[PDB]
Amino acid sequence: IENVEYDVLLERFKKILRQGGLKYTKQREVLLKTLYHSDTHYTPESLYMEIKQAEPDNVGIATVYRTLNLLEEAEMVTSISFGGKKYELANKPHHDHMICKNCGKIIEFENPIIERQQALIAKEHGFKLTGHLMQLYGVCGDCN
Amino acid sequence: MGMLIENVEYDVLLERFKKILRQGGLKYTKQREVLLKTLYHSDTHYTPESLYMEIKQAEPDLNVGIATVYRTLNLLEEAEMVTSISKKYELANKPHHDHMICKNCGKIIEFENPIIERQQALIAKEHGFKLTGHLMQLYGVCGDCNNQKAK
Ligand SMILES: [Zn+2]
Ligand SMILES: [Zn+2]
Repeated sequence: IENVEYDVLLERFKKILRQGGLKYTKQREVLLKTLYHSDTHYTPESLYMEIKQAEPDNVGIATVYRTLNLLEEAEMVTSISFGGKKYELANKPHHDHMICKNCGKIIEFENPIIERQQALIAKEHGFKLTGHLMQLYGVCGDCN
Repeated sequence: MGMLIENVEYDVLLERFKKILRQGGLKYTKQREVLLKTLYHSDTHYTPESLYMEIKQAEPDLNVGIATVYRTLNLLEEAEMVTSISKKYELANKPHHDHMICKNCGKIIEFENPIIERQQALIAKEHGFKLTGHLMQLYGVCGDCNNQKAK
């Protein structure tokens, strides 16, 4: 079972870097991995001090600050100021999708009874729910 | 339909097909890719001949050969990605659970929820679709990881 959200994020980060003439270095890999895996919301300073403590490889604060800006610009992370900006992964609300296997037709939908059961499932297992992915597959009326 | 949604279950199938080919020392070619794509995007239970003829009609530029059609089907059958009768083939579409993933430690919880299942059947009926499958992943942070740095 692969984590689709993480796989998507990692490919998008690499796509952006290839487009900017930049390499997927071990510094950049640990930065994205830290922001995805940690449940602490970092400032550029605390992200830089955290990676210093976990990986004295590198990595300087300039590299941290440029990588956060590339991520925010791409809307892969969101920042919030309050008095150093704190960052977290973007979890923009999105619709779910049903896809016709035969013609590729895509129908968007959102269902509040499903939404409510998804929060209940997280809660039954002690999880804090942060995102979801839900696709339905079938054959549309015109293809059938 | 103006929207780019990657079909996750199809990508999982293609990755498994790539794994099989690499195991059998075969290159992942456009000819082999179009065969898996035809099996998935159709309800027909093809035979090697009818699958050859369908690809010839739909993608004549690729010139997919009959030897490649049999060889690929035999490879997919040995891997249990397809089942056959007498031969006529059907892609395996085995029941599966839904999964919840901790973003920090990566632990996975498998689950099924009957309320969600019923809503999925109603959604499909409301749009005149015949439901054949689904995929649902929930993302979150487990009780061991909550407010913790990266494990
Ligand atoms: Zn259709
Ligand atoms: Zn965890």
